[PDB]
Amino acid sequence: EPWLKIGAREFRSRILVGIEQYDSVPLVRDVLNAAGADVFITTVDPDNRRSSLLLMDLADELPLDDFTWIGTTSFARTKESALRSARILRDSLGIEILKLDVRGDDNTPDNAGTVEAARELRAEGMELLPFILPDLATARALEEAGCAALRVMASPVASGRGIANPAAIRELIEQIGIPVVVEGGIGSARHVAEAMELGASATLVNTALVRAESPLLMAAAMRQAALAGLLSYESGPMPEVA
Amino acid sequence: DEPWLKIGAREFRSRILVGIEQYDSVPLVRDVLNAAGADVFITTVDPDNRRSSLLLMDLADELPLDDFTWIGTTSFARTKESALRSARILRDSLGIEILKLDVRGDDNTPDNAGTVEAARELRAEGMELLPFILPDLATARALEEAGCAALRVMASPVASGRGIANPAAIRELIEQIGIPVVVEGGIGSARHVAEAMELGASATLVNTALVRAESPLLMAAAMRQAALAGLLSYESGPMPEV
Ligand SMILES: [Ca+2]
Ligand SMILES: [Ca+2]
Ligand SMILES: [Ca+2]
Ligand SMILES: [Ca+2]
Ligand SMILES: [Ca+2]
Ligand SMILES: [Ca+2]
Repeated sequence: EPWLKIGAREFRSRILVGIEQYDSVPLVRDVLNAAGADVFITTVDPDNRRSSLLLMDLADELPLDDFTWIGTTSFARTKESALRSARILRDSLGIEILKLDVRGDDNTPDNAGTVEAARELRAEGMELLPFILPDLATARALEEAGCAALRVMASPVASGRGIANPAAIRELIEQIGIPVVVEGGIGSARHVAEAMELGASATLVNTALVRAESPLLMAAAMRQAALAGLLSYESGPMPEVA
Repeated sequence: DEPWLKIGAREFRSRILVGIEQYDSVPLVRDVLNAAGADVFITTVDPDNRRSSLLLMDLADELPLDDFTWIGTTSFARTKESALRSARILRDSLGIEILKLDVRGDDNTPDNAGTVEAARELRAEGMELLPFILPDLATARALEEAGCAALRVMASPVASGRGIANPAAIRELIEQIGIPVVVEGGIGSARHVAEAMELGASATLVNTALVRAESPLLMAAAMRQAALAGLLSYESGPMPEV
């Protein structure tokens, strides 16, 4: 069963791979295959209009119709950067679904700037997946604005620390009706299993896969842990686990 | 599917051991051993005891017990003396030489010094031992020197579902010890199993987490998957934690 549907596009894979830093077509093919992924992410730097790999750049390598193509605003240090990136993605590439990011000084999401940016892009009809620090009011505001799903920070980007406040994430997931994706600081498979045991619908990983000694093994490990965590969650664990 | 332990001709491959010895429901044992993907049968069979003989015969036409390595246990014994006597009877009555060795204080915690004494005495008679200890390096080293096959190491209190109380201590112990380590005690859900494997554990022994889950079958299945994901993740060389 899909855990998210946007238009005709169905999200099934429980692992999302941040590929926007990749430059190698065969590596992107392999990591996405090993993760069992069904989403392809493309970014754009608004200041020079350089893009990351397009979905079509893997036409020879992947069954493109099995991949939902979405954009991301990963160079945004401000609300204005993000909108500019978002509009380039829509107009030039025809991307309607956006992995929305607005990052503060220390590469942590700016919750206020993200909400503001999200409201402006919703007015234009873009389907959104914003990234936030786990704050209940910020999350409810984004759900009310019509965001398809939220991405909530586990720990800082590239830290591999896993899930810093599981209680806060579980609470948020319990009260928000739309799917939650756990993201940021995921280091290994156990962190993925943990996220699913909190009720997360999926996990997004990036650094874990670039910095593992064997990226494709870690990707396959994470795919498997997501299933394990999901089965664990469905099994109704003994109460003192929660 | 590499064996992580071999004793004589008997190979241990499954990464989940199920501590079934207190279960008296045949359906439960069957379903849990099947769904966990277990290959070790921890047995209390007593061939002139009517009750245990009937339970075994009941189980034997629903599970292929020939696919399992059979191992005895001393977990029902409360003193060291009783554990030694259980083990000798087990060998003489059944011809089983592999032993889940448990010597506990009245607080249901392994008694390290008593376990070591019992281990040396049973090793002098050529028994093959899997003792349970609190994570202590000197104890672990004495047990390796005595020639124990594998070490079961306590993660947290029995039946507590608290997971791994001190991961650093268990990781260090695994680094220093040349025999396989099985993490055991207080395992609550699939994420704890994944965690154990990422510390370098060769396997995990679970009991209460299955018995007390709303669906024991799903949790057993989830744990099989988590053990395999955790292994692959360990073998992939995860990024270090910042
Ligand atoms: Ca790059
Ligand atoms: Ca590039
Ligand atoms: Ca929810
Ligand atoms: Ca008897
Ligand atoms: Ca039967
Ligand atoms: Ca050895």
